[PDB]
Amino acid sequence: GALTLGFAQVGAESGWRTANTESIKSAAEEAGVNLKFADANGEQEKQISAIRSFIQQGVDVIAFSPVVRTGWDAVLQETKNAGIPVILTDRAVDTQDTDVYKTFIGADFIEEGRRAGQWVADQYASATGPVNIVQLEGTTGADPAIDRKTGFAEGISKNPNLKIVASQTGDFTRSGGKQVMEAFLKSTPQIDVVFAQNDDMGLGAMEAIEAAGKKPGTDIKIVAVDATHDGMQALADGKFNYIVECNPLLGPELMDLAKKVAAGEPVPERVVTPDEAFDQAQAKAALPNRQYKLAAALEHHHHHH
Ligand SMILES: OC[C@@H](O)[C@@H]1O[C@@H](O)[C@H](O)[C@H]1O
Ligand SMILES: [Zn+2]
Ligand SMILES: [Zn+2]
Ligand SMILES: [Zn+2]
Ligand SMILES: [Zn+2]
Ligand SMILES: [Zn+2]
Ligand SMILES: [Zn+2]
Ligand SMILES: [Zn+2]
Ligand SMILES: [Zn+2]
Ligand SMILES: [Zn+2]
Repeated sequence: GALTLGFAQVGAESGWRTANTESIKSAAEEAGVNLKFADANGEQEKQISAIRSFIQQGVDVIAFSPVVRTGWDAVLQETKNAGIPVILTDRAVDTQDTDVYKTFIGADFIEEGRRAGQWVADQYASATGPVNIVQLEGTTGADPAIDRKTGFAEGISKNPNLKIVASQTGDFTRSGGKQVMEAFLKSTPQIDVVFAQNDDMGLGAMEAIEAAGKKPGTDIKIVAVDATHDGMQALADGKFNYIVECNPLLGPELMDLAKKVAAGEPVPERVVTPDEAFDQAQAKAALPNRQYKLAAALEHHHHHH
């Protein structure tokens, strides 16, 4: 007889996601929250069905990661009508209604993108010729994909030699990143750098660079967002060049907010998780007690009131 939480996950498309799923499950047990976890498997209709199912179960609070910004109108009005508060985690919505969710816990995707773009720009400062950028876009319609594109675009904007000569969705998967990169290796001859919006896509792209007998991290540079275990290991080994952290360990704050919310306590409208970036040497030093350092970084989150 404790707080009942219903979480509707996107799927398990990346390492970041699988880390997030573990953080949400583990944090619920330690907080003593009755979690009703649901895996949509990368399809919005199954997140919608899961949200509708949580109302019929009579849960105290609902939380989910909006796979894509649009198509939640009705489900959020059903929750507002049912009186179940809503918390958005790691992805935002595009809603035409007033007070449909309590707060959004996530990172500043535009700055994750800007920081990545400004690194490419800082590296190719003395370039006397053009520098060819390739871009592996995340799931079409997802809040981080749009924002990271817009951000990266701005970081690049202050250097005319940088040109995104190609850009295409890789669905935030390793397989998806491989396909699009092998397809780019055909269509584009000169590729200086690839900007993966999720290091799983950049890992698939790294396999495709190796498969086409080219040295990733030397011949073609890779810069990605997330800083997963595998992503961070590649950077530490020299296969990647720059990584911008997106912290998956929301579990603990998601519970704290779920309890505050459920008891009618005001919570800030935004909870922005921090970010940092690593070159190769930094990746080496950052790998050791990683999950402790990440949990420490989240306690330094900030609000927008
Ligand atoms: O907040 C970001 C999160 O929603 C994104 O989802 C994951 O697909 C991807 O790796 C990650 O960047
Ligand atoms: Zn576990
Ligand atoms: Zn409406
Ligand atoms: Zn308001
Ligand atoms: Zn956004
Ligand atoms: Zn691992
Ligand atoms: Zn960190
Ligand atoms: Zn706080
Ligand atoms: Zn505050
Ligand atoms: Zn801020």
